[PDB]
Amino acid sequence: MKQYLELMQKVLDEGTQKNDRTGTGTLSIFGHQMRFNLQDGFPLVTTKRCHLRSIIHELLWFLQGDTNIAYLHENNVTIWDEWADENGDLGPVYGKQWRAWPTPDGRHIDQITTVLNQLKNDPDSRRIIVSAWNVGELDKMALAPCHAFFQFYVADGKLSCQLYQRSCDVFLGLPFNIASYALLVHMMAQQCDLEVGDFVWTGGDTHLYSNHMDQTHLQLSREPRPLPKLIIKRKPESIFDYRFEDFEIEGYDPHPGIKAPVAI
Amino acid sequence: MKQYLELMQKVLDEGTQKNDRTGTGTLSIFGHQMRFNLQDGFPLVTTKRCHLRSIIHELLWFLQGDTNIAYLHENNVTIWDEWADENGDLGPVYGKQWRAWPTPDGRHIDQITTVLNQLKNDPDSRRIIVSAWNVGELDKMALAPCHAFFQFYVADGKLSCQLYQRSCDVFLGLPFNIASYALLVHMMAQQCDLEVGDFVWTGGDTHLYSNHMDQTHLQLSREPRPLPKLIIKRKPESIFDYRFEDFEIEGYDPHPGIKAPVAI
Ligand SMILES: [N]C1=NC2=C(C(=O)[N]1)N([C]1F[C@@]13=[C]N([C]1[C][C]([O])[C]([C]OP([O])([O])=O)O1)C(=O)[N]C3=O)[C]([C][N]C1=[C][C]=C(C(=O)[N][C]([C][C]C([O])=O)C([O])=O)[C]=[C]1)[C][N]2
Ligand SMILES: [N]C1=NC2=C(C(=O)[N]1)N([C]1F[C@@]13=[C]N([C]1[C][C]([O])[C]([C]OP([O])([O])=O)O1)C(=O)[N]C3=O)[C]([C][N]C1=[C][C]=C(C(=O)[N][C]([C][C]C([O])=O)C([O])=O)[C]=[C]1)[C][N]2
Repeated sequence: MKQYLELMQKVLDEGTQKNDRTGTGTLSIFGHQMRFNLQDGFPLVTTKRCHLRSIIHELLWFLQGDTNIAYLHENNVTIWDEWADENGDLGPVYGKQWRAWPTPDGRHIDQITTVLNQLKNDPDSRRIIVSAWNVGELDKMALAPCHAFFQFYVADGKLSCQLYQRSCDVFLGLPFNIASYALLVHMMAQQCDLEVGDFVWTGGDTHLYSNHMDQTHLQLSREPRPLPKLIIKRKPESIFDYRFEDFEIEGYDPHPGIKAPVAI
Repeated sequence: MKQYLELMQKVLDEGTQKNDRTGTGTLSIFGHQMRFNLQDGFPLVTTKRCHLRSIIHELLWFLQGDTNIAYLHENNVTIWDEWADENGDLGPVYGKQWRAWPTPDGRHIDQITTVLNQLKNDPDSRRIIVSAWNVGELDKMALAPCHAFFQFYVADGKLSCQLYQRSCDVFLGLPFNIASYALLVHMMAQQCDLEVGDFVWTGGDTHLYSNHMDQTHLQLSREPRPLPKLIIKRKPESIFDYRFEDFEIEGYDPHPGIKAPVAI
């Protein structure tokens, strides 16, 4: 996609070499913002084939409040394997904060349901937020939330959302994050009877791993094809009732896939 | 400042009329990003005179972990008056989350001290964050955090910071937020022996109240003067030991102040 290849190039032209947790080394920029009008198409990268099955199920997994990779495995999704414990546990990552943020006073907050209530009763609210950065539980998570806080906004009968992604692997991670969030906006909007607006992505440390340079030059030489169209076939009773089979991505014709190693 | 007047104009040209909590009405845009290189000057608005005494003390107040407006009053700062309870309490707003985020398990996390430790021992970390959005305590805060999550970044021996501000009153609020955060970056960098890099501001619902339109046209007609220079006179032993008198803003010569009513 135009904006994504423009991010890649900018990392190439402006990133400074940085050491990283994984010991891999990256080219890094701090602070970037891009916007996707969802009415133009489903922002799924076309310059490389993206694994939709993985993107969809990770989202559905988050929405169930699950942190065990079992449901993923059941579905042949193996992207969270390197971080899971002996039992397939990741700790209180995404799903748990989204669906049951534990309170000092021993309560559990379902931020997703809170959001639905605000979108249905107070659409102009400037406080419609979901946060996965629960400071009192970071020590228990296998990985700190990469996509860590997002805000919804309604204007003109359209639903928009902004994500703050603190750390972004541009090659592997980004294509997934973008589609994933675009998907959630489409789901929330159907549930709330709104049209989709914009997906605004904001990044903190946005980087290219050093062992993804060939993969990058490769992709940078391909021309973006037209964005597909997302079709949601049925309207579940709740945000918690979508099924993989309810989604249809129409006219996705990507260039071929590019393998790249994941940094652990 | 150039970037700030450009934001104001864009709100004017592109904002859609929106109802708001306060019942005032605004012109609103969703998603905006601006960057300030701190080496160019202290980003204090010049097209209107800003009250530095208020900006400085609010910051020092946050750093003490205080949520009672008493210290402010002692110092002739009255900007938090409309929201304080009978006792001058605001609830667990900013200072409390920054210095003592209460954990499910009954612990208190000092995110500020955690940050210092990460900047001194792991500068390349992509997890140096302070969050005031404690979901389990929003119901107790007088106002939900407007500036709600910020991230630090080190590259090339320079310290950068990105703020996610969920809601922004462009006229009253922004000039204060910008200077405030620029100030904290200068303080952290002195404590860590780094040079200042960039201040990246990212906004969610960025708006102009409807009863600030005259004030806006007025300011928009003034030409920005040169940015002042911040001088920090001494190096306290800790981030918690700065005093008002330790800061000097050199060459601040603003156009005159513009009064505008605050929306409650
Ligand atoms: N390196 C890495 N790691 C990880 C990831 C990535 O992406 N990369 N992921 C993701 F949560 C997340 C994060 N991120 C990143 C950022 C950084 O770089 C990291 C972290 O670190 P710190 O240090 O900062 O903390 O990470 C991002 O970006 N985002 C987000 O969200 C996870 C996992 N996931 C995944 C993986 C992998 C994949 C692949 O490979 N894919 C492929 C295929 C498909 C199949 O399955 O086959 C393609 O695409 O091709 C995906 C996903 C965690 N970790
Ligand atoms: N309206 C309003 N309110 C408030 C404020 C403002 O600004 N405005 N502040 C600020 F925390 C904060 C917030 N913000 C805002 C956003 C919105 O609009 C609001 C909230 O709502 P929601 O609904 O969203 O929740 O708010 C922002 O922006 N930011 C931030 O941070 C506070 C208080 N503060 C203040 C006030 C006032 C002032 C003034 O007036 N100043 C003047 C003067 C000085 C002396 O003092 O004189 C000038 O500047 O001229 C300041 C500050 C809270 N609330």
